[PDB]
Amino acid sequence: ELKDELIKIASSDGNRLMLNAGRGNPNFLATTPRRAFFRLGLFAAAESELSYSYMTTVGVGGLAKIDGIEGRFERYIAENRDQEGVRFLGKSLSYVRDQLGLDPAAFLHEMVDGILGCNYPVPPRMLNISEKIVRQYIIREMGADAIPSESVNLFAVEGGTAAMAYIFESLKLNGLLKAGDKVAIGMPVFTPYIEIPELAQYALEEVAINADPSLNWQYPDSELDKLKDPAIKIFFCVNPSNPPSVKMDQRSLERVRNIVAEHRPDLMILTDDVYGTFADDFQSLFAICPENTLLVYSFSKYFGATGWRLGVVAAHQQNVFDLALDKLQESEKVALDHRYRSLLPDVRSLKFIDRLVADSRAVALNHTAGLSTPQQVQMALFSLFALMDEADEYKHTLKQLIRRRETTLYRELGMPPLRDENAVDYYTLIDLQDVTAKLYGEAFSEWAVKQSSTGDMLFRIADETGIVLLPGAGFGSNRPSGRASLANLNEYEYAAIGRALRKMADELYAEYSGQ
Amino acid sequence: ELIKIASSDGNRLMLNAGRGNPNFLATTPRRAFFRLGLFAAAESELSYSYMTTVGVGGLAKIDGIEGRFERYIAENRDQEGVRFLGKSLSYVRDQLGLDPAAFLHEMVDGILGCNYPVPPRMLNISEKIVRQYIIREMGADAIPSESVNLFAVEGGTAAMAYIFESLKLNGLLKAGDKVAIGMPVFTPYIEIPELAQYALEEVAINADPSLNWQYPDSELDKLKDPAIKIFFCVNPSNPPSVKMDQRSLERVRNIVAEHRPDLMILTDDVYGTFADDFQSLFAICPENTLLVYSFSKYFGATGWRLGVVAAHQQNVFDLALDKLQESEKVALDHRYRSLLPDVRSLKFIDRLVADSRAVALNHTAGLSTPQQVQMALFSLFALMDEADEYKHTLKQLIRRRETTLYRELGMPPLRDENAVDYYTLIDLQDVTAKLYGEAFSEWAVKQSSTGDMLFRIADETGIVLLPGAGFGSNRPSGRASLANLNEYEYAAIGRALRKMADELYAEYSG
Amino acid sequence: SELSYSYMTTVGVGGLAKIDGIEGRFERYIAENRDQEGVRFLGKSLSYVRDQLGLDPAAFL
Amino acid sequence: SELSYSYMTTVGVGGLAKIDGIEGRFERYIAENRDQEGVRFLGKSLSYVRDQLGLDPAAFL
Amino acid sequence: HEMVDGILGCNYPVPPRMLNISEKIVRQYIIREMGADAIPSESVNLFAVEGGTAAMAYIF
Amino acid sequence: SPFELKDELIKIASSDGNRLMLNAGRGNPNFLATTPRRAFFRLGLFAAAESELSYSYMTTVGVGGLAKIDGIEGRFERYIAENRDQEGVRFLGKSLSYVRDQLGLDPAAFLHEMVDGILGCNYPVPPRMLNISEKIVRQYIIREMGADAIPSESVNLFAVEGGTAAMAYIFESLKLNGLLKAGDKVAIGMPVFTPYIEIPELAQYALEEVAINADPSLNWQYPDSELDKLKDPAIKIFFCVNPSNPPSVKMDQRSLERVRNIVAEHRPDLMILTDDVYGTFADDFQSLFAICPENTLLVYSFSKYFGATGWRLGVVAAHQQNVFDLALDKLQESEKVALDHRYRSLLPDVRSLKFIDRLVADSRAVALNHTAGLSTPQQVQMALFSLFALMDEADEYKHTLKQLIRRRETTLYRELGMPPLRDENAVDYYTLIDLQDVTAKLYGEAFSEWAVKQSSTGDMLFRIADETGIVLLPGAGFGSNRPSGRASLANLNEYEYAAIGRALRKMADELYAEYSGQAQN
Ligand SMILES: *Cc1c(COP(=O)(O)O)cnc(C)c1O
Ligand SMILES: *Cc1c(COP(=O)(O)O)cnc(C)c1O
Ligand SMILES: *Cc1c(COP(=O)(O)O)cnc(C)c1O
Ligand SMILES: *Cc1c(COP(=O)(O)O)cnc(C)c1O
Repeated sequence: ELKDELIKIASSDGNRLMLNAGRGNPNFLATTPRRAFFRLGLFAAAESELSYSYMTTVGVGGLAKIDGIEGRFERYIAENRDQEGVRFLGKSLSYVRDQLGLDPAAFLHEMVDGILGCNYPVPPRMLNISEKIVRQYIIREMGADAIPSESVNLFAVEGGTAAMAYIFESLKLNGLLKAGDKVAIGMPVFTPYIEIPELAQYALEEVAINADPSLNWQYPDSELDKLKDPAIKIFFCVNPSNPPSVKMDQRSLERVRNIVAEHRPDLMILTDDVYGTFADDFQSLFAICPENTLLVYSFSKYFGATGWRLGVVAAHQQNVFDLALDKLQESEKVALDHRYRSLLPDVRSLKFIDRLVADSRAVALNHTAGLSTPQQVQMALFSLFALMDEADEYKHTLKQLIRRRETTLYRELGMPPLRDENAVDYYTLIDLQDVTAKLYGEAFSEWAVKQSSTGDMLFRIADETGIVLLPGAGFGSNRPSGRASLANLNEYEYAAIGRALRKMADELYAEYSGQ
Repeated sequence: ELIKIASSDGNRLMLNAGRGNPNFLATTPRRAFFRLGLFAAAESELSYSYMTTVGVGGLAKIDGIEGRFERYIAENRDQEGVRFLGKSLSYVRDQLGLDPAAFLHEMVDGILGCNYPVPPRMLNISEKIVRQYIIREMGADAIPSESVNLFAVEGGTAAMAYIFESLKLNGLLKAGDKVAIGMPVFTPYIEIPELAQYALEEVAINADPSLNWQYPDSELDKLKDPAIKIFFCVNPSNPPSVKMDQRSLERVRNIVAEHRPDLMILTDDVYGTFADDFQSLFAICPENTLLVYSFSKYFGATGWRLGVVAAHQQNVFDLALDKLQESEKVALDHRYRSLLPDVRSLKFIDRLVADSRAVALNHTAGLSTPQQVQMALFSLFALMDEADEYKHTLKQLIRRRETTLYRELGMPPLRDENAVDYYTLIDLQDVTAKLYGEAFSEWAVKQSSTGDMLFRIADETGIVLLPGAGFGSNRPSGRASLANLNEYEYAAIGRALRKMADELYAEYSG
Repeated sequence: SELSYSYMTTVGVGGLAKIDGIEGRFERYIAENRDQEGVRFLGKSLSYVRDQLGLDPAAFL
Repeated sequence: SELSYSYMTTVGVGGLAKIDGIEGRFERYIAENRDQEGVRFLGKSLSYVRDQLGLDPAAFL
Repeated sequence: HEMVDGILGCNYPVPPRMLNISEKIVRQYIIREMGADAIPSESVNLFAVEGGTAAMAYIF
Repeated sequence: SPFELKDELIKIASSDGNRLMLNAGRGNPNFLATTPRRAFFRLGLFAAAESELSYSYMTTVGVGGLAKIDGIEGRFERYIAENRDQEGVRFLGKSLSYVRDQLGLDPAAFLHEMVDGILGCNYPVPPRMLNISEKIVRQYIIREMGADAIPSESVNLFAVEGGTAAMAYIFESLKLNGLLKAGDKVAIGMPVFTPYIEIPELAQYALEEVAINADPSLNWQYPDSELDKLKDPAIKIFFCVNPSNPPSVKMDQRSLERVRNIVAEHRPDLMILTDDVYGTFADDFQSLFAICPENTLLVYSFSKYFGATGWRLGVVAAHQQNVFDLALDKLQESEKVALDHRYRSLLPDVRSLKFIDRLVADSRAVALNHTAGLSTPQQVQMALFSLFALMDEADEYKHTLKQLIRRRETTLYRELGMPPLRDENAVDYYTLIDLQDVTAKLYGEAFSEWAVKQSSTGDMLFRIADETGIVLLPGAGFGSNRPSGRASLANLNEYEYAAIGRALRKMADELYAEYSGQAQN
């Protein structure tokens, strides 16, 4: 509720994004894979222009010809060696042809025809080579070191935002989730993911799997164990988490692996892993229980591409969603036979991830559904950018940047809180007791806590810096605390938040020092 | 049989979705996009404060943007795209009178795709630009630009998908309801409404071939039935490919203003610009019409997935909304509770957006900012081409293609002011009549069959035409698109069709 | 002038020079052309008018 | 400095640089020389001074 | 190749009546400007000659 | 069969690289150092201009004279200034400074050797190795062998055409100088590739090989007991490839110190002949040449590390004071007189002719010694590869290559339980794919053991050669009883490694399937 008055004191689209959707829009962006996208376009347009047969000054192209594409492409690569984006395009060619072993002419054609976006995505679910390019990036950054590439299929959608909207709808229409079914949600999570299941169109009952502060926001075993209840149809999780911003740990990952393995082989897991790369040796639920999990991976935060709206829905070639589909009643299966009659002859063989594509645009419009070709191409380039960066220079650069900002934030707050291996810190929690105790001791700590309120703290900082933090969610109001993103502000702004919260601390301390 | 005889991507798009994919595309606004981006990138690289070789950037600053943008333009006068961007700044700053720095930062930030679209229905300066183009091309020459709002979506495909779902959701279309579809129309549109998701009853408004595929008054009049809650139209039409004439437009404006002021119109005018002096049902009855305009066919931008849902500030979808039972009002109030305090004030165009992403994610919904920027730029291109040079170039390409197509079939059918002809109807009777007489005309039709013809043509050239539909199968006929093949391909289609005609005439002769 | 023409044409039509940002553009022009005596003169006269006469440079330009 | 000298001399004399329009002229200089190391450095230092330290960009330049 | 070999003038014209692709390119132009929108491009054969002057000489 | 499976294997899969692995037991790198090569070609252009500067008549023909050393630094620096924007050129310029400022050598002299050298217009002088290239290449060598205690003036090199020509040269030389005679006992670190096994066992030499078998359960390190087998005075020469091929590991500190005592307190007359081509691929390599500089003849190749197999660049290193010369000091007057008449045309006190210089003389039938040595352009390309590794202080090139190898290792073991645990003595230019270890990782030790009996190296390599086109090196070295194959992580691309892995996982799921059926019975 303090949210309404916070926005008033401080107004900026960013601050709103944080309070309305609960995300920090990044102030950083992968430039190289973008420059290449643009250079690939200039070359693409030339390829277009080569095919227009008439004399006009108006500016019309024909479709790029696949014949002799390598030769022209290479000629392009050579004449522009001093342009950042062209060198990348070139290496990228090598990687796809040489390391992945796909057809180079076909790769070039998919990329050129794609960024011209003069053709409907085909197949609808995701372009042929891009899927294979993007899936190798996914597996890797998800920690799926054992899953064979061919066993993983992707559906390219418009951000993780379109993902959740498409999944929940498909789960309802396909009777894999009905009103009354219990949904286990790893909490805390941001509001949008609490609201969706509660909507009247879904009417699902949620079961909190609560993260524990004492465990650095890991889900204790007793908590995970709740999934044993066979009534829980699915486990909705955001990992690494937002707001806590920590990745689930080993214990937690085996815990679930076992529950699924020995008690709930039928359970559906739905995990959102956008912050994965910001973690250290991330391993996704998808990697631990691939056959039971639907992955939603967005390129949004890692590449500073929120505006691009790029994400994928990944599913194992063999999974429980299709299983649950066969376990449906003849009567339900007969009605779905009508629903997808047009997609193909044997609807009982239509895999769930293909139903996601069909359902996203009413089905009758399948052949023209799918994420835009130019969008997919930019996705394919982000993927390549990561894969070819063997030393992880880009990843390290961002992680040291989050750290520099953290260093600046707590400079006057008693340095950052101790960081362990499960830490991500895309959002960092500024707790008043912990800051005061690190500055003036645990006595003053317990007394300062009682003297203020989250709103108090937030309002004051919002008033002295214009920056509005996110109230501390996760451990019973007992604790004054806010959350900041270490990805959306610049250093002097993190200096100001911390300078302000010191002054408040020096004041809280002056009071305590005179009785 | 004839199902694989011909296999390809174009052949499948036509057979599987009644669409001809254009083999032309507007390149200046595209070259401008990529050029815009290069510049955008430099802007990003200016805000990165650390020594690196990794390839990182911050966000472009708006402060000093025009100045730096002018240097970029001055520096590259010699690149087609740069010239256009520069001209487009003047059009926006000078003719639309918008803020120049704001326009530029929206475009730079917009194409770097580094922020969520805000607002979600459509970036601000882009909507004012695109609606300016919409109004012009839809011939809505009397509507005040400000009464028109657009929702930026992923082609006509997301729109139809969005609208129907939002109409069910808000009870503006309930089961048992009647939907007047303008026929013939391609398959996907007969399907959506017959999906059990909605369960409505279709009411065909049949175009008349004797009328040159125009909707006869008796048929338009069917619309008077108050059981018809919505008129579903693709205009210009597909497969007929003609534009409703004035008599028609007018006939309907009437049925609305004098019998059905409650009627809902859903019109898809993606082919508008290929018609001669197009006027859309949204221009005739702005308060009763949801327009759906796709950029796909005209700029040859199918892969880009760019379109808009336009709605008049004051319209019947919102009026209808204020007429539901409190029962339904209270349930909607709960649905969109997270969106705003007074849910009863939420305009229907805005519910589309929210319903497009399960409501709870409305804050992050909307079309990608890079797409929207490409859209603004396609719009700017048309808008700045006062002489319609582009339009003419395409219109003559279509005709050129038609001439080559019919060279050996009696020459293309008589043109009409309502002809668009993005799809052309190759009728067997009319072609043998022009070639050998009314007498052979009649014998030949009875002699052959639509499947038979499509085969001879397919088996011989590999292209498979759409079966001529819309007038009692007694007429063997097929439709080809004059937009997706090069001349020698149409030459082959006709060569094979005349080969057939000859053999049937050899017979008659005997 | 051509900077203010808003339409697409090959005929050769310009619009009215805008004062806004004129210094920056003129200054860019002077730099890009330091080897043409005419430009070396335009730049110094901008200094005279603004620096010695105390007048307004954007107006002068 | 040369932009601040008002008279025609061939002796090489300049005047005090002006703080007006300075970010813009500096930005043309940078873009105009991205291939000269020291220069890319200068560009980034402005961002560092303007973006991370939050100090006045034109006063800095 | 027909145009590169041809502008070099290094081979005798083959076939003698007229080069292959030029004949096809030229007849397309001849049917357009002579207004023969009913005649199929492949029903027309051309004999490349040195101006109308050469044309009449040969024909008579 | 070992010598029969090889021939049939060569059939199922033909590819130049596959044959190389089978016919030479070598893995030809698909990576190569470009900066030193561009540096080279561009020095070539500078040098051609330096040559044209000296031709005195008019022509269009394209003739040039010898390059003049006078004023060469000025011109070189002009050339360099005028080309800062080309990669190799930047490189060239710094190397001049490395040679000048860090090695303290004469710059005009350095440049002239490089210019004159790459033009190949003079006979190598001295034949053994060009003066400055020798002092450069040895700095590289000393560093990369971990010979961190051996003053440089003490090491000499003989530029030869790869470690392939170094061996042919060294065995014949040992023979002709009587340091190695028929039936002499030559000890060989094992396992080792077939070539180094056939040579000493040739009728020309007829020596007796004494296996110094490596121990699988020891990660292929040689156990004290096997090493100690060198105290036998009947053993005249310890022949060894380190880091090993195919075990692909470097002898640890223990094994190195072992041999150290064996030479100080028991065998000071022992002759060590070590091939250390894969040294740079190991973590902190130290060569036996580092450990016993005067008992060793180091044969170092530039092929694998720089991706120069086709350049054929190699050096033979020997300490000034070494046991090959002592041994020639100890020959009977009788034999020394026979030598005096072989190397007479070379020098007056043929008894002073050092062994390493006999290496040169011998290679070209003595009479031709003044026109012997590696080609000047090759020695120059050799000096440029050396400068390159020496100037790269952070070892980026080396890290890049190690990381490439590890990447290929991960792609390969992806469906096999991950690569086996690495050591500190691990090089892995070649990696061992052991069916017992894989099956054990995937399905446990119980299965592991049943598998090893159910299969064969023959079985394994054929499934893989069939399914992927890749033919592996039969796993050699243990109580055979272990189906296993070797691959090089240096001669294929990722998707091929994945192909190999995929094939093997299939094979183990298949065995496990049979094993599962049987157990549940
Ligand atoms: C920021 C964020 C995303 C991004 O979603 P996109 O719609 O792909 O931009 C997804 N989930 C969570 C938990 C986030 O914090
Ligand atoms: C070609 C076409 C469109 C465009 O489809 P998008 O989803 O916008 O690509 C729309 N409607 C009809 C009737 C068409 O034939
Ligand atoms: C000018 C003219 C020509 C041209 O003759 P060429 O021989 O082809 O130059 C032909 N016919 C007529 C009647 C003319 O007036
Ligand atoms: C590859 C290899 C060589 C290199 O031989 P060169 O003739 O120098 O190319 C030498 N020894 C072994 C152990 C090898 O594996």
